[PDB]
Parts: sequence; C-alpha cells; structure tokens
Amino acid sequence: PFITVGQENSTSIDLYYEDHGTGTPVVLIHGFPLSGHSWERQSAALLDAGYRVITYDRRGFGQSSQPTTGYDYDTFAADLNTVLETLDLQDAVLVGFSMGTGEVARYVSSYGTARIAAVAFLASLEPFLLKTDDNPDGAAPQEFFDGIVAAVKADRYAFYTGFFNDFYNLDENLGTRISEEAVRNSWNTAASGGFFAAAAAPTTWYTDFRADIPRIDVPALILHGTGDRTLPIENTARVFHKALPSAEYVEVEGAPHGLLWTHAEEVNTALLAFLAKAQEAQKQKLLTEVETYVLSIIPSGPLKAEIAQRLEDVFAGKNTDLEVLMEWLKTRPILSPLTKGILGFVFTLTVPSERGLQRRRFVQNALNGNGDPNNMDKAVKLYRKLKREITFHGAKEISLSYSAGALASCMGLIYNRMGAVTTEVAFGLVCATCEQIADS
Amino acid sequence: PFITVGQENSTSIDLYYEDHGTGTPVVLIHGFPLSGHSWERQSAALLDAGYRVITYDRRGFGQSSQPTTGYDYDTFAADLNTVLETLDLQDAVLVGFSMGTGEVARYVSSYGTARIAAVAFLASLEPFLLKTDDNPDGAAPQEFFDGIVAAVKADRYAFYTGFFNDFYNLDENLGTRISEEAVRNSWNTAASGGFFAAAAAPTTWYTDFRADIPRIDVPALILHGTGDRTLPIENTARVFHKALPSAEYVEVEGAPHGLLWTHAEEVNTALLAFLAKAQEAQKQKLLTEVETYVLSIIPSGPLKAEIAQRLEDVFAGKNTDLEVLMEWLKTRPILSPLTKGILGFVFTLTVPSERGLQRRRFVQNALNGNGDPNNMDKAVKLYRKLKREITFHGAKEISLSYSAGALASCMGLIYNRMGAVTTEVAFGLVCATCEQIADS
Amino acid sequence: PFITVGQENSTSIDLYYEDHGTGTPVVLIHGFPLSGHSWERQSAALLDAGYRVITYDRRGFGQSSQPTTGYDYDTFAADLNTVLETLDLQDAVLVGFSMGTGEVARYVSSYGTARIAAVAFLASLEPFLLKTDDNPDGAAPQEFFDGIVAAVKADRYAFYTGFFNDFYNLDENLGTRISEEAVRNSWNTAASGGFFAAAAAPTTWYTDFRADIPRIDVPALILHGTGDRTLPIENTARVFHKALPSAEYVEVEGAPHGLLWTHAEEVNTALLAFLAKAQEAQKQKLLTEVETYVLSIIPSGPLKAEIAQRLEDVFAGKNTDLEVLMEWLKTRPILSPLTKGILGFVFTLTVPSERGLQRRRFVQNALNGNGDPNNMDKAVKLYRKLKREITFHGAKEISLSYSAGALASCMGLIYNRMGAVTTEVAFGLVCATCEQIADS
Amino acid sequence: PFITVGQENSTSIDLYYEDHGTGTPVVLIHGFPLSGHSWERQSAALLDAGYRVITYDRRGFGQSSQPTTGYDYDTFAADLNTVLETLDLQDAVLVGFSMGTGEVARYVSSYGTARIAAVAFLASLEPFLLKTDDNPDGAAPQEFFDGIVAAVKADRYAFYTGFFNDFYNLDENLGTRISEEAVRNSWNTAASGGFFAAAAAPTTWYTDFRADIPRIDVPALILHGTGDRTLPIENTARVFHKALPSAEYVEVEGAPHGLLWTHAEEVNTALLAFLAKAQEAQKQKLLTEVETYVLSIIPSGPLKAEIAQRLEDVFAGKNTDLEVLMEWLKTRPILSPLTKGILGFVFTLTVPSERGLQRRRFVQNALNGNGDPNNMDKAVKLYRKLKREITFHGAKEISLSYSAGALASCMGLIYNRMGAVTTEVAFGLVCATCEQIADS
Repeated sequence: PFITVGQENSTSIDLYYEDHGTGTPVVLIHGFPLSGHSWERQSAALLDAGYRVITYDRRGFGQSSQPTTGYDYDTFAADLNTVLETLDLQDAVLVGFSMGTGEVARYVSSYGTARIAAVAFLASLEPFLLKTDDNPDGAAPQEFFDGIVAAVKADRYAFYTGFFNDFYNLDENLGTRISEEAVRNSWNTAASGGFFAAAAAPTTWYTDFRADIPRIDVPALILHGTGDRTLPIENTARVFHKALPSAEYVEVEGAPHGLLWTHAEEVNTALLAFLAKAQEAQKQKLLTEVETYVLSIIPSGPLKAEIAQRLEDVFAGKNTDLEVLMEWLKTRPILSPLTKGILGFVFTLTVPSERGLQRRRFVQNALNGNGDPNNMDKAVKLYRKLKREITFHGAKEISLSYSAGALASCMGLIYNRMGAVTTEVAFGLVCATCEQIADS
Repeated sequence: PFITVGQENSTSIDLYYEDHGTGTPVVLIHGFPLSGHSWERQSAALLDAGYRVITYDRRGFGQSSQPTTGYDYDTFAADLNTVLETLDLQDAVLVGFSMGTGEVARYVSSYGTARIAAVAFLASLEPFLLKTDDNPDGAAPQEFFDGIVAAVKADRYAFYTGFFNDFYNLDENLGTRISEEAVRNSWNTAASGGFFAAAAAPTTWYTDFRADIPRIDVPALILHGTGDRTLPIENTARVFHKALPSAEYVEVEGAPHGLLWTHAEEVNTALLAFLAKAQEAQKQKLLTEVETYVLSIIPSGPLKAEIAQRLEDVFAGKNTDLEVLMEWLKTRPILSPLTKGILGFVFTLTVPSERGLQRRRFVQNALNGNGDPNNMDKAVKLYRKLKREITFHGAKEISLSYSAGALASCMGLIYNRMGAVTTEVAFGLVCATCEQIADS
Repeated sequence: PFITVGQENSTSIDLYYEDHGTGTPVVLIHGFPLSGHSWERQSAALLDAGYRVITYDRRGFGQSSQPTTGYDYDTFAADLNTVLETLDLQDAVLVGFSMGTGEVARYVSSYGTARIAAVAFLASLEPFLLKTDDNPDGAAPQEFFDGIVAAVKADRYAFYTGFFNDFYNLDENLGTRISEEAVRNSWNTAASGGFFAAAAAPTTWYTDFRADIPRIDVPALILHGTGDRTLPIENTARVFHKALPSAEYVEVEGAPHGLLWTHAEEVNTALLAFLAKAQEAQKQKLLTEVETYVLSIIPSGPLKAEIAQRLEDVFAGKNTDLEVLMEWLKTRPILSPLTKGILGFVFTLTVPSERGLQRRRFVQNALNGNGDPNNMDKAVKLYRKLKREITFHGAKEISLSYSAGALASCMGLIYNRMGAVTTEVAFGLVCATCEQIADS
Repeated sequence: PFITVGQENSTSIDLYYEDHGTGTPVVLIHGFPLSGHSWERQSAALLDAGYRVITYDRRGFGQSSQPTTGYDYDTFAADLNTVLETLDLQDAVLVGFSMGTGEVARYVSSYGTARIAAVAFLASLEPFLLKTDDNPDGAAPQEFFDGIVAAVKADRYAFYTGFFNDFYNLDENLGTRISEEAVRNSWNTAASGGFFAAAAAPTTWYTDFRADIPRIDVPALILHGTGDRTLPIENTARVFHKALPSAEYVEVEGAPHGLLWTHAEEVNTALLAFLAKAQEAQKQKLLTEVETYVLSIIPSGPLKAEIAQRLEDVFAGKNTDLEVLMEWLKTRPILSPLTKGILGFVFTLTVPSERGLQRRRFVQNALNGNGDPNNMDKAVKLYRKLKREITFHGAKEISLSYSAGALASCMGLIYNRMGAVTTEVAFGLVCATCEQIADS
C-alpha cells in the first residue's frame, strides 16, 4: 500500500504503509535505517490489545520511494500530515522511535494535536543532539556527525555492520536477546534503502527540537534504554524529561538503542499501559462532561438521582439490560418526552450490548420535533458539518449555532441511522442540545 | 459618496458624505449655510494626527438632496443616526459647528451615547436661542428670526453676501485671517444649497435644547469665539457652560462665528488636545489586546516576561533598537519559527524608525507557509477581503475563518510588501493568527 | 517508478527507473546481473556535479518485470527508446556498463543521435565477443558461452558467487577496494533478478555490434580496466578503439570488470571530465539565450553594453560580487523599475555567493506587482505549475501563457522566498517575462 | 458618467468621464488643477473632425471622487488603465496636458502600447523636473516644490488666483487671448477639486519619467509654448525632444502654459494634423494586410486586378457607391459565392456611408456555412474568444485554430448582426478565413 506525499522530477514520491486491526489508531514511526516492519514485535502486541496499527516507511527507506530531496524534519512531518489526513485518522496516538521521535515532535508543533490523542517517545533524539555553546547538553559536535555522513558515503553496506553492533549492543545481547538471523534481516532492510537517503539522514539527527517541545499538550510517554550507545540517555531522555516534566518517564535498565526487539517485553508492557491509561483518562473526562450536561435538563428530585445512578453504572461498564432501561425510561411519570428522548439516545449510544432492541418509537417521536420541514432543513446542514468534525469541543461549538429544535431533529437523524458520525462528535451534539434547552 | 436617509415623492433623500484616513472616527457636522468641505482646515489637521475623518452635508445643503421636508432637529438627528449606523461607527467623536451642534445634542439625547466616545460643541446654539419670558438668556425674540426667513425668501443670493459679512467679521478679518477668494467659495457653497432649505433652516435655530443637555454623559468640549456676532457668547456658550459645567470650556478671544477658518490654528490646537485624551485611551486598549494575543502563543518562562517588557516599551514609544531586537528574536532557542515570525512582523509594524532595515530572512522563511501553493492561494483570497476592511475588530473576524497555515502566508504577503493593509487591519490579522495557533 | 515498455500475456512489461537532480540528462545503463542501484557511487558524484541522473533496470533485472521473452539487443534498445521518449529527454548523455554498453551502441545505430549529446562506454562488449573465423579478435568461442548459460541453469544462486569472484577480482580487491558487505548486496541484487533472464542474458553477449559502431556520430568515451577478467581488454576495448579512433580512450590500470565500485574514484574522474565537455557546451547556449532575452528589455545605449559585459562576467564566474552590482542597478536612470527587478533577480540567481545579503527592497517593489490580488492569484496558479516543471523549455513554455503582470508577481514570490523552484525553471520564467515585456 | 478605479474606506473611488462622437478614440488627460472640461476647445474641434473624444477627471479633481490617497503616477496610470479597459478602447490616441503628460508616459511604460495607436504631449513635464546633480536640466530644486505645497496648504483658494496669473500669462493675454469670465470659470473648477488633492498634486511634478521615455514605440508628438512660465521650455520640452528625437516637435511662439485656450487655434492645427497623419498611417498598414489576404483567394486574372483597385479606392477614402459595388459583385462572372461573401463582408465593413443597404441574400447564403449545426457550434465558441480579443494580430492567431467552415459561419454571425466585434478584430477573422482557404 502506498500514499503519495510528493513528486520528484518525472516520478512521484510514494510512501509504503500498512493498516491493520480495528480500534483506536496507533501510528508507529520507525527509526534509521530500518522500516515499518521493525515494529513487528510491538505491532503483534498492539493488535492483540484491540488497536488499529498503522505503520509507514520514511522516504528513501524500506519500500518507500527513494528521492534525492526533502530530507529534513519539516518535510518528514509534512509527510506524516499527509499520511494522517489521507487516512483521515482521528483521536490517534503517535509512537516514534529514534528518528521517529523527531517526526512526532515536529508534527505536533507545526500542525497541532487536533487528530492526536496522545504521543510516545521511544529512544528519543530530543531536545537537541548537537553539542554547541548554547547547548552543552549535546551528545557530540558538528564534526562528529560530518564523520558519520562521510562514513556512510564511503561504504554504506559496510557501515551497516558496524552500525547495528551498537544499535543492538551485540557484545552483550547477541545470542541472548537478539539472534544472528534477526540482525541479518535488519541489515537487509538497511541495504534496501536509498543510497542518498542513507547519507542524508544523519544530517537530520542534529535538529533543534527545543522549540517543538512546549507545543506538546496531549499526554506523553518518554521511554529510553540506559545502555543506549547511539543516543546516550543523559544527552537525550534525561534532559528531555526536564523539558517535559508532565510526560510519563520510563527508564529501561541495560536496554540498547534497539530495545524494540531486544527488550520488547519491557517496551510493550510500558507502552500498552500508557495507552490504556490515557484512553480511560480521556473516556472519563468525556463521560463526566456528558453526565453533567444531560442532568442539567432533568428537574431536581428523586428521579434525577435515579437517572444519575443508571448513567454512572453504564459509564462504569456494568453491563445493564437495555430493554429494562428503556422500559424504565418509557414508564417515568414527570419526565418530558424530549428529556426521555435525549436519555434514550444517550443510553443506546453508551450501551455496548444493544441486546436486540429495535429503534423505540417513544425516542423517535421525541426527537422528530413535530416533523417541521424547517427543522429538518437545518438538521441536515448541521449533519454535513458534523461529518467533517471530530473533536468533542469542536463538534459542540458548531452545533451551538443551531436552534434547540434543529438540534433535536439532528439527533433523530443519527438515531434513525440515516447518519454516520463518530461517538465523540455524537456526544458533542447531545451536549450542545442540552445546553440550548437549559437556557430556554 | 451618498447615504440614503429618507424618501420624498418619486425621489429619495441622500446625503453626500466623505470618509478619509484611518483611526478613531471623528464626525464633523457643518453649519449654515455651508457644507462638509468647510471643515477642510480641521480635516487636514485631523488626518495628520492619524484620525478617521467623516464629514457629511445636511439635507438641502452642499451636495446633498434638496427636499422640501424634514427641516427640524428631530429629522436632522435621525439623519445622523442613519449615517452612524450605515457606516457602523463605534467609539466615535461627534464635532459640531453652528447648526451642527444642535444635531449632536439631539442625537445624544434621543439615541444615546452607545456609539459615541466623546462630543464637541463649536460655536454652539445651545441651550436656547429664543428670547422669551421663561428664557431671558435668549439672543433674540420670535419676530427677529421671522425677519431672517423673510430676508432669505426675498433674495437668498443677496442674503448670503450680508450673512458672511458677520459670519467672518469681514471688517476686521478680511485680508488678515480670511481671503477674498475664500469668502467667494463660501458664497458659492451657500448658493449651491436648496432654495427651500435656505429659508427653512433659520426656524430651526430657536430650538429648545435645554432638555437634551443633561443627557450628555460622554466627555464634552465647548468652544466659542468672543467676537461671535451671529451667536453672541453670553446668550450661547456662557449659559451653556452653566448647564454643562463638566464640559471642557474654551474661549477664543476676538474670534468671529466662522472661526473654523479665521482662527483655525487656535481651534485645531484646542480640538486635537481634547481629542488626544480620547484617542490615546483607545490606542492603548488596542495595543493591550495585541499584547495579550501575542503573548498567548509564547510558552511560559523568563522569556515570556522579557518579550512582554520589550512589547510594552515599543508600545510606550521607547525607541528601542530594531536591529538588536531582530537579532535577539532570531537567536532564541525555545521560540518556534512561526512565533519568531509573528513577533518580527509585530515589531517592524509597531517600531516607528524602521531605520531602513531590509526584510529579515528568518521572518520571511517563517511566514512563507511551507510554500504550499494551496496555502498561498487562500492567503490571497483573504488579502482581497482585508484590502476592503478598515476596522480592527472587523479584520480579525473575517481572518478567523481561514486556517493557521493560510494566515501565516498572508502575513508573509504583507511583510514582503506584496500587500498593502492599514495598521488596524494588520493587527487584526496577527491577532487572528495568534488565536488559531493558541487553539491548535 | 515504472515505465511500460511492452506486454507479456495478462501482465504488462514495466521497467523500474529513477529520475534525480536537475541539469543535463545522464542515462546510466547497468550491466549483468545487477540493477540501476549499481551506479550509486557515480550517481552520487554526478548529482554533486549538477547533473540529472536517470537510471533504469533492464527487463528481468532488479525491480523491473521478469518476462521470458525479448532478451535480444533489438528489444533492449527498443526499451531504452521507450524510456527516452516517455521522459522526453533531449541533449542527453548515454553511459553504459558491461551489457549496458550494447544498448548504447544499438540504440544510437537504430534510432539515431537525435536526443543524444554524447555517449560513454565503460567495460564494453564491443565490437564482437564471439571468436569466429571472420572475427579472430573474439574473446571466446560459442561453446564457452554455452557453458555459462548451462552454469546459470544448473544453479544461478551458486553461480553468482563465482561470478562476482572475477567480476571484482576478489583475491586482489576484497578488503581493499570492495568490502564483504558490498559484495553481499550485489549478490542479493543478483538473486532478486529473474530466473529466465539470468540464463537468457549470456546469449546476448556475443552480439555483433561491428555494424553499429560507425553509426556513432556524437562524442564518445571508451573506458576499460586492464585487469578485466570478464571482458579481456585486448578482445574488447583495444579493438573497439581501432573501430572508433575518434573516441576518448581511457585505460584504468589494474582495474577489474566491476570497476564502477572498486576503482570508482578513477571512473568518476574520467567520466565527469568527459561529461563536463558536453555539459558546459549546452550550458553556454542556455546562458546565451538568457542574455539575449534579458538584453531585449534594456534600451539601446552605453548602459546596454555595460550590462551585457557584467552578465558575461557573472556567467564566466569572474565578477562574484553582488552588493556592488545591486547598488549599481538601483541607481540607473533609464531602467524601468521592472527592468531593474528582473536584472536583480537574474544576478542573485547567477551569483554563486549570495553571502549574507538580505533581499533588496528595490527588487521587491518592482516585482510586487502593485499588490493587485488578481495578479497574485494568477501568480500562485503559475507557481504550482512551475513546481512540477524541470526543463528550461518546459518552464518557459507554460509561463508564456500568463500575463506580464502575473509573471512579474510570480518572480516576486520566488525572490521573497515564498517559492522554491529549480534554476533551470527559474530562468524559464525570466525569459518568459522578458518575452512578454518585449511584446507589450 | 463615472468609472470606479478604487476604494477608500467606506466609499469607492470613481472618476467622472465623458464619451462623445464616433470614430477612433482620442483620450484627453487634463492638467492641474482643472478637469476634463478644460479640453472644450479641442473637443469641439476633434468632434468636427469625426473623432471619438474621451475625457475624464483625475482623482480629487473636477467631478471625480476626492480621496486622500493614491496621488502618485503609478496610481494615476493605474486609473487610466482602468478607464481604457472599462471602455475597452482599442487603436486609441493618448493626449496629455501638464500633469496629463505624466500619465501618458507612465501608462505606456507600465502597461504597453497594445491599445495605443499614438501619443501626444502638450506642455509636458518630461523628462525630469527636479534639479539635482544627476539631473542639471531640472527646473527647480526640492526645496522649491516644497514651497508650492505649503502655499496651497496656506490658502487653497487664494493660491489659485496667483496660479492662473502665470498659467495664462494674464499680463499679456488677458483681454486678448483669454477673457475675464473664462479665467473665472477656471478658478471655479479649481475650487471644485479636493482640498487634499490640491496640495498632494505638486509633489507628483518632480516625478522621474526618464525611464518611461524609451518605452514609447508608437508615433509621438511634443508640443510646448515658448512663453511657458510654469514649465520652462528649456527644462522640459527641449530636453524631452533630445530624449525622444523620433517625436514630432512643435514650438508655439509666445504661448503660455495654458495654451490649450489662449493659442487653441495653433494647438488644434498641430494636433489635428498629427492625428490625421497617424490615422491614415495605421489604416494603410492594416488595410494592405487585409488586401493581400483577400486577394489571395481570388484567382489570378483581370478580375483580380479590378478587385484590388476598387479595394484601394475604398481604403483611400474614395467613397464609391455601395449599391453599385454590391451589384458589380453580384453580376460578376468567375467569382465564387464564398469569395463574393467575403468581399461583401469587407465592403460593408470598410465603406463609411453604408447608404442603407440590406444584408444581401448572396452574402448571407455564402456565410451560412451549409447549415451544419457542428459548424454553427464552433462559430459561437470562436465568437466568444473574439469578443475578448482586441489586437488584429491576436485575433488572427486564435481564429486559425478553427476550420474554414467554422470561420465562414462566424463571419456570417457578425454580418447578420447576431454579433458585435471591433473592426480590428473583424479584420483578423476575415484574414484568418482567407488563410485557411488559401492552403486548400
């Protein structure tokens, strides 16, 4: 599979990518000089955990096009933007390794965390590798990196051998954490890359990400091996943690630069933990917002408390019966039809096991709103806008511009299944609907 | 330029008007029997002082329509209301002369000081010209004004000659403070007016503004010449000052009624001083808005404090070096390129003595907007809209509809001098650019 | 990237190719049993020397289709013809290695040197490898080649090792001029080829090119290693030189057959020298055309002569200074502002050391186009088209469709750094603006 | 009548203009501080001579809008460009006076002589009024012009009195060549202008037109009075004549600056002469092209000679009877219907006194294009393109892309009056029609 990110002369620039599994999108950005297939140990684990795994090969690496231009992090991040937009990924998590951390930092800084839910940095370059006067926390001076470029240009194939020796810490890990054959494959992948890209890549390593770091607002994870030879822990992760103290910090003892394979077990554990925790963290903050908004329209009393209880139960994951819940709603004495309708919409939306209940009439009759053609006109116009929308805060603001009558019908469109919007947006709509009703 | 204020038979009633310069709006309302062009000496001074000068001709006067109806201050004030609402002026200053003072008093009283920041009364009619029992401070009785009307009806053209004799105090001022040609022009303007309006106007002079005066809440200025023959100082301004003691009172010694031309230097000085207090007040509120918006994108730290200080300094007029500031900006390690670009744009825009400093490379590369032809296209579409715009709030609103990428490139258009927008509009753009960045 | 050269059954026959860099087209035709990537040491050098490098994989080799037909030099040359015509290459240089030398000879003979500027033969097969009665200068008889084919059919994978043993002269060069990993990669590339193509290829080696040689009219270079085991110097290059005495003859002492890698330094040197003669020749015709176009806008006089001289100086590389030239331009009285802008653009473009000179104001104001949004809109539309373009003629042709006003603004976009186009394209634009201005 | 040339704040910038008479367009650009009505002596004469007279008032002058921006010759020329394009003038003559000469020079330089047939400079500013080191032929230094501006600002009305004293050389010419009332009117016109424009205009006088002069390729006329006090002959016209030696030079002895009125007879004579010569000159070069193309389709013989003679006669102005010509054509042997059709089209187009002859049956049936709907479709598509076209050379090229059958029908559309194209474009079509037929 390929995604076109540019054009070089008579040829086009396409990136090889892979899209597997169903769930929240997790983008895995490989490091030098490998490819997307490097994540296979992580990829295997993430697929088991019910995630949607997306991997791609950087330009001039793996199966991607090998142009002789655009080897800078502004172009690398631009490519990632194209990738995310082409696939239309929403609420996705970016995971970068080695060079890949640079792409994450730069994209977030330059394009914003709109589509991004969280970020993870494994074996990061950040904040600045170059050792200069203003940056004494650099790993090595300019002259050093110039040596690497010249080394690759001398003989890239022979370079790869020496490269992977410190990439995996073979003197320690060979025959224990990484096999001879596994290394052999990595070398093949390296050779498969572009000759130009090979020597062009090291110049990108001393990129100054210090300006990109503050723009990271989504939950972050910083992971790094102490036995990292290529990128020394202290010149990278340790100072990176000072720049981003909010980030979850993980130090894997004795892990080499290539810990994705060698210490895969420690990596998976740490990553899957961070992902599951950050997911439930944003689920709770979303559901508590929905609760307060829905309860805002319900009049204070013993009924309000009962509703609050059943809402908490389904939000907590306590598999309640839906036929019973709906029969309970239908039979309520002081609740207004619209209130019952909104509640009916919210319960079907949040309940995982629909159990087999056909779209109830009492909910449908509540949301239609007299079946005014004036109301259904604004409802489709709003529906068009919500299809493009993804953020909850984004979906709520644009919906607020519409009247309470138009909003109710819009909810009815979705309920009847004449509409296909994401849950975050659907919650945006219902919260906006509740807000208008509360002010009436 | 015209503004429709009514309708008379098959024809409509339009008022000729002029809108010049950029800044706080200053509306100049002419007197009898001239036109907006009478302010030309004031307009010249006000334009130099960076104001937005708006003048219009009263119905049946100058280039305005000449209907045979609506010659009362309730209609005159209604016309002014239409003018202010059509142009949507906000925080504007009303300046009236002779008859024009009546419009100011009545509009403020009848329509409220919502759009008005301050008011000025030059050669005022207020509070009441008619000499009666209840008003002994009147200048002349009913019978007198009936004489003027009958005099105009006899021969308005011959009337104009005798009128300007006391309007300018020609025995004193002719050949000294006003030339023969200047008077000639004034006469032409008078003759150019409506025959009906000419004789209808004097009846409006004895209007009772005594009830309108207390309704003046905005800061006021009362100016009047002691040598005023048309409107005697003691029957007008002096008693007006007792009715409005809060007002700034200025008495120009030996000045006649048409002091706008003869004693233009004394008038301008006094007026610009009174105006400057209200103008500097609105300039700061504009700069504090820009400051908060610009600081919104800068990440918290010691650097944020440093920028805010340097911003306050240039806004205050503390002539800071620009070559130094730009080199300081260029060399910051944690500032994003876009951030450096925006600040650079702001500094060149706010710093007076640009000192012939060539368009910095680092700012141009920040504002280029990744040289996306799609981003560059949207920027021009926005530039077309901003070329028409004049207000800061108006420029900010329409800019918000564009993406952050499109906005940055549009700023680049202006910075590179491929675009020509007013400073108020330019600030609207930069503030809109900051708002998008803050939301990511 | 692929180019369809034929069709075999249900599938089509596509050749993998690569197009890098901007300048004179240099087509590199690889030998047996490798691929286009073999040129990587030459390609790297050629890109530095400002050439446009075009490489492709022969059918059944590398990433190209692997059909079981068309393994003859009439088909091989037909394929090259398709490649050249598809890319529409003009004034290009053909460089062949081993088998690749045959394609050059055959194409030139069969299709003519219309698109070709010069040709290069490295480790040539020419004129005739087969040892017969009429050709005693053959390297080996028919039976020998039958042995190779049968050897490949036995086990192609085991064959490759023994092949590369004499291809690189490993007993001498291994560990000195070629590393184990480099050979390893070559083997992988070999295995990656088609099984049929592998055994079909040797039969093409004893092709009689003796009739094709006289048809070479473009300047030729003959390079060969004396230590060549695969193609013995005396049976190949030496007799080839007798057949083509006009050709530039280079003998690399002790170089093996695969000298492209082992003696890459000697090869690059020799090749770039020969290429420089052909490159500089059409380079001058490019600058001479630009000169005539630019001078077309300058009004005749002593100033016109002065400009022409300074243009010739910068084209020769003597002048080198830019700030003085720009100051000289700025102060000229007969030059239209647009003319000053165009010349300033050309000078910054042609002067090698732009130094630390900020983009001059007088050039920006000339190219700004008055800040008409309509000129800016057409300018962006033109700019996207120029981003795709590569040729000088291609850039000039598409630019001529735009108005002089739109063109000037387009130049302004690039000058201001809101645009990124190649020098050949940049010159196309300048000539097009000059053509329009001269025609206005 | 007004033409919108810009926008200032809430108001738009419109220029007052007048379009009188029928024939080739002669644009008259007034000087400071008057208006288009100043040309009345020329306009009356030009209308008698059967020309199309176009006059307009400069911004801030006469009946035009009075903005406070854009008082520079780049803006003045931009305005003129709008005027010419809005009216879609082609083959027009530009005539400038005082300030008006600057507009002519700048437009020609900046926009090209596409729509321009010839140019005239009366009482010119050119080439450079400012007296500096680089320009010793200047009239006065910078400080001098600064005095003029301050004089206008002092008292705009009183300034005019002294201005017209030297403008007309009243000590000499008053009561002889100019009446008291005429000057009075000039003063009124002066007062009618904008207060801002009045003082803004003098700064434009020291504009450097030296760079604009060489771009003048159309036939030129330089007229100037020796007794010119405002613009001394030696500092203006005399040095202008050296810069433009090709121009027809006329020196009116003893004429003042405002010679347009005083020496109107001498001015008209010289002007009408220059126009008549330039008019017949452009007729001959165009008609001889039409002649050769039309004769190309007529078969060689005595008939071909007869046609050429009658063509030369009508082109020369020997208005032959059209009823006779058409009957001569109709009853003529050996002439093909299409040939008769083409000639019939040409004769009705070139013959002045149309006499009142109906679109002949023999012409319509020739032009019908057999009644093919495909031919009628292509004819309309071409007609759309020709409506946009203006040049004769431009019209022929785009028409050549269409088939001879489609071209014939397109001519038929115009002849039947279902189409409205200019004569120059109309000639382009017929020549293109002849060219396709000629190749058969």
